[PDB]
Amino acid sequence: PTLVSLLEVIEPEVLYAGYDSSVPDSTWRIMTTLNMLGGRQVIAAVKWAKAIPGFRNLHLDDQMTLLQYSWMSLMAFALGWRSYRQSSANLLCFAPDLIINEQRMTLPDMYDQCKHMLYVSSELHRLQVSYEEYLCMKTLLLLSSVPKDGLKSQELFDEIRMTYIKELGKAIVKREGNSSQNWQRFYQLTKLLDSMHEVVENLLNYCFQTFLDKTMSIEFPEMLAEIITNNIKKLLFHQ
Ligand SMILES: CC#C[C@]1(O)CC[C@H]2[C@@H]3CCC4=CC(=O)CCC4=C3[C@@H](c3ccc(N(C)C)cc3)C[C@@]21C
Repeated sequence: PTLVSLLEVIEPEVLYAGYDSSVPDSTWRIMTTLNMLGGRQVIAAVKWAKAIPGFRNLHLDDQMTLLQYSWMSLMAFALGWRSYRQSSANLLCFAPDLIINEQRMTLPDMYDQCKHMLYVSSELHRLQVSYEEYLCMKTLLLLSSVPKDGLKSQELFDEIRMTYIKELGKAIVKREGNSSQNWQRFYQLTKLLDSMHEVVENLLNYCFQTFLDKTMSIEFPEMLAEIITNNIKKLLFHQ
């Protein structure tokens, strides 16, 4: 079996959000629903990553560090892919039952958040990215940041990232070109991967949880310790 065929088989199914359209939309209802769906997608990202060949032989500390640094990137990228594929990049397709149409986008705070995710979709559309390219690109997002002080098994990590870079290469060559166009396309796709760092930067500035949510989650002694208690190398193909 080829390596991309194995990526295809472990690719997560698309989850429903459990949003009901029988109530008028509100920003609260959508964000609340997205909170639940986002937790579920993280669980599915971990399960996917744990079956990535190479990656899965890193110590768990390395695997968990990589996931910590990349889960938002992976979810925004797959969101981008879904939106491109289901709606030709017209609409943000969080889930088959939760699509942000032109009207939901005028809801308070929707445009500002969504415009960053719609950028991913529109780039996949502009570049006409193939499914095999997408699978390899998405694995590379898992391997796109490391601790400043290095992983436990940095040498293995290097080997694994290089094998998925070469896999991306093989997906571009299959899709097509007469030499100049393979390298142009490699340039373009690796620029998109780089730009995912900036997408995630914007997306991290949004509200994770409220005070009510925080209060219900934690016992007071533990929150106290947190209060008393008051680095990352972004791997770039291009400077
Ligand atoms: C509209 C909107 C919006 C956002 O606030 C910004 C990016 C969304 C994120 C992208 C990546 C993402 C892709 C999806 O498929 C919707 C799920 C999703 C989200 C949302 C989310 C909510 C909670 C978490 N936690 C608790 C693990 C993770 C993701 C909502 C995000 C943060």
